[PDB]
Amino acid sequence: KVFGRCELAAAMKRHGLDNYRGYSLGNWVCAAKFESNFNTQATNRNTDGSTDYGILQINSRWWCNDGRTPGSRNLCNIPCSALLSSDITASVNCAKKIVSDGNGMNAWVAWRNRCKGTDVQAWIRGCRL
Repeated sequence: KVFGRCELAAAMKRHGLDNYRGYSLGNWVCAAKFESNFNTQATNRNTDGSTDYGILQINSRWWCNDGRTPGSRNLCNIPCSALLSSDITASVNCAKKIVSDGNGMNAWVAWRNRCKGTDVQAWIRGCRL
């Protein structure tokens, strides 16, 4: 499913993501924008073998099991395909574990290169929330 900007903002807030570990909504919506372009099915294969999956391009080396990343840790205890669903629940619950890991939203390289320190408030601007 390709979400619309305020449609995803409302789903992320609904899932506890507005201000989860201090990251206003705006940060999370800017992160999904540049990671996947709001598309729950987007997948990307990194140069280390692993593959990135879903709305928040969650990586198969640490966080989910995709059966083709040797040495992977599956810390969110989930098959990576649960992350592609049109229901963002699994993606949001995994992202909550990743932001808590010590480095916040810096885990997401497009958040720190493109979002971080921008008027992430603009990503939720005309929305009924």
